[PDB]
Amino acid sequence: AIGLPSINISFKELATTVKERSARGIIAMVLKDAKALGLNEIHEKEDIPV
Amino acid sequence: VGEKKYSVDEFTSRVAGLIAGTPLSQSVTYTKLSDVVDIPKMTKVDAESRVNKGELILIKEAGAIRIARGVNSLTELTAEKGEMFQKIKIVDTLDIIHSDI
Amino acid sequence: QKSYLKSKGVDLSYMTLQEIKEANTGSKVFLKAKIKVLDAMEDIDLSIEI
Amino acid sequence: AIGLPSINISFKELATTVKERSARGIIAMVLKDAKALGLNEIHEKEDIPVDLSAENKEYINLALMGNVNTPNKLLVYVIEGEADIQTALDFLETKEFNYLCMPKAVEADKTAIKNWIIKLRDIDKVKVKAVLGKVVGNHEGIINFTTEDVLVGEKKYSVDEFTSRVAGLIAGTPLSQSVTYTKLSDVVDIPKMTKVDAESRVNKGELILIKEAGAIRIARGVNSLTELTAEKGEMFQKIKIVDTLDIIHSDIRKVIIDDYIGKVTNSYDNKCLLIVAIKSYLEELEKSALIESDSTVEIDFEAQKSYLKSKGVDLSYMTLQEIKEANTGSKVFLKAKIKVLDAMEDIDLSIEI
Amino acid sequence: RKVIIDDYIGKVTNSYDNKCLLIVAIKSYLEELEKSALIESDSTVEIDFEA
Repeated sequence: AIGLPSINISFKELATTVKERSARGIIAMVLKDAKALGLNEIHEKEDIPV
Repeated sequence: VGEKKYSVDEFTSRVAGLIAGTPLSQSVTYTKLSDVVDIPKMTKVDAESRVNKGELILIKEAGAIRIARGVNSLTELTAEKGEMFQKIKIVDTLDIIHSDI
Repeated sequence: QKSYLKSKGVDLSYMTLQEIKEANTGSKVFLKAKIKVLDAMEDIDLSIEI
Repeated sequence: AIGLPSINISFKELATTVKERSARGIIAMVLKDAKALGLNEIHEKEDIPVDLSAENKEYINLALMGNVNTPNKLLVYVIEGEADIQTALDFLETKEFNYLCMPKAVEADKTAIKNWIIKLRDIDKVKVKAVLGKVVGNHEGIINFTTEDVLVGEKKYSVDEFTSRVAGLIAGTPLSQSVTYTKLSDVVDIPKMTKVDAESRVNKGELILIKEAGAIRIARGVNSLTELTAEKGEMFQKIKIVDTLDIIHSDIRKVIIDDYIGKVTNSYDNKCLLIVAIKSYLEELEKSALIESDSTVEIDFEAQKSYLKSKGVDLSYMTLQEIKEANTGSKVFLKAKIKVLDAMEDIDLSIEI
Repeated sequence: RKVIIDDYIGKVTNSYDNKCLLIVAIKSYLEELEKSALIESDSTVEIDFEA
């Protein structure tokens, strides 16, 4: 199928590629409490549930 | 053209004169006509449809009104008839080669 | 040329390719050629990388 | 005779010429509705007849999307609610296809489809396959997929309905790749099932959907074959092997019928030429990495000896080489050996500290 | 395990060339770990003949 001629301009950014490995250095802690049941997702040291 | 309405048949004379005017080196694709000032408005997808039909139509793009990718009228492609036969420039140069030889 | 010679029933089995080419063919003349037709630029693709 | 002196110039453009064999990836979809009766010949995914039911349109949408590529061709048939099985089978016999499914089927419908497939693949020598919601067949051409309470698009999908998407996914993938561990982003929930009993289910010849690692992935797409006879192979109950064998069968049958039947005499030289052509086709198939190039084709000496002894002539005087060159009448006998490749599925790695 | 399950499962045919490519990939990963200086420099990975 013949299409009407056109000009196309593509903008792309070259990205350095490092294959992603299994994350190491993570900690999972389990505790029993009556508040905020389930996971708390404390990614940052500063933020703590009250 | 010139504060006047023209049918397609009447303007085919101007189209043929334009086609014959151009040299063999350059193609009629994307050539502007300063004489025409207005054409009924029509969407681009419809123009793609008509071009797919083999129909040669006048399109509006950029600053000036121009013909878009003049193609031969045939739409059915056989095994012997290649894709390149569908272009006006190719068939024209083949015809002149045939005549000269 | 081979087809035309065969159509007249000649025995071309033992003649060389060059011999077949040099063989007499009567009034008929057969030729072959190949050429490529150029075309004006229609579609342009340009990709720039940041 | 004589003509006027005539000179002509021929304008010809060379085109890429590749002999076109049986088309793969086609899906024959059959369903029942009161609107748009007959085949719907949906060549393109986007365009769908509007009068079709929304539910059946949604099932068509599942069929349309593919795991690797969109299926090359789709053929959707609509039949009246009564006598759902007769003319569907008639049209299937009429026109070639690869895969099939029944979103709405009764148990008798499933049994009829299975029996018809078993009859056809042997009597008609036509290789077809289909996907059914719940079967216990032992044939290679029948696929038993069974996963309960499939939840896709916040909708409760029964085991029989999702088989349309299963068939579309199977047909979408190319021959070289396999369906094992293929992730379906659309599927979001599956009833929990223990690993050992799911493995037992897979051992039953049954195809099930299982979850592991980050996504939901198919577990070793295999046929419904359960009992292994001496003649048939353990590798038969794999899908990819059956698919490539069917492709080879169809291509060779088409080539033979179109070219070598009734057009040339039966002699030793013609047999050699036919062997060379078959070997060339196998070499062509080799470059697609489907099979190995070590395959050889040769005259089956045992069959020729059986034919001659059936005739009753005494072959003691003739030399062993002469027997192969002996006249065989209308019959032609050939023998070949090949090896079918597969995708890597089991890997064992040991490291020494 | 993650690399193998993501890349080379059910997508590439079992053949000697594919096995060589897999060996190359594993050796490249081991070289990367060598750059991290966790393991020794010289490592050899090859197809097992006994099994």
